[PDB]
Amino acid sequence: NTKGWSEVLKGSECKPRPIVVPVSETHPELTSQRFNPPCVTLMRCGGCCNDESLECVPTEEVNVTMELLGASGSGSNGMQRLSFVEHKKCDCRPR
Amino acid sequence: DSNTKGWSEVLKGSECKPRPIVVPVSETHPELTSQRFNPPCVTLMRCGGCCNDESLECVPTEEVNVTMELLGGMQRLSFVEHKKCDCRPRFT
Ligand SMILES: *[C@@H]1O[C@H](CO)[C@@H](O)[C@H](O)[C@H]1NC(C)=O
Ligand SMILES: [Cl-]
Repeated sequence: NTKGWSEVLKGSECKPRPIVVPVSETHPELTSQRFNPPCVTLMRCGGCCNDESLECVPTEEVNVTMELLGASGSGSNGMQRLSFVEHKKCDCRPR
Repeated sequence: DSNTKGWSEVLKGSECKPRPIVVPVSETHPELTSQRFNPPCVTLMRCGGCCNDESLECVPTEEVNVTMELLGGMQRLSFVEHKKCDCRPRFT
């Protein structure tokens, strides 16, 4: 059935939301290597602000460590614990 | 550290599966862009994640309509959501 307006609004608000991001882009300094999985889900600020002059931006972040399959010291396949920025709070702030 | 995601959780979060994504209303219904909506966007379930093999793409294998109320008075707009996904050979 139909989603009511309150539910629709709550689903479009500026808040942290999961987003799939390429791991290489989160760690550009780890060059000449591949990551498995090559993508991760990170909590990032997302949604719509009620005004064209506002953007949905983080007001609180956190670092989280994820174990991925990447490269070892020899460039072989090996596990890597890497750190990622997640957003914990967000706000509609002027540009 | 209490905030450490392990191998399995990492793999699970990478899956080709339906994921919530924010979509602007004006780029879904291009027949009503002469109007602003409150809210100006919606969350739709859409397929994403990444496949084991670069020659495959994460595509929807099941699709359903969802209706939502939005302020113009109040209007019902219909959207397509993805309920199932699969990695399929890339289309040429
Ligand atoms: C994450 O840790 C780094 C230390 O390198 C720090 O600079 C950053 O502010 C931390 N994030 C928060 C807000 O916890
Ligand atoms: Cl793709």
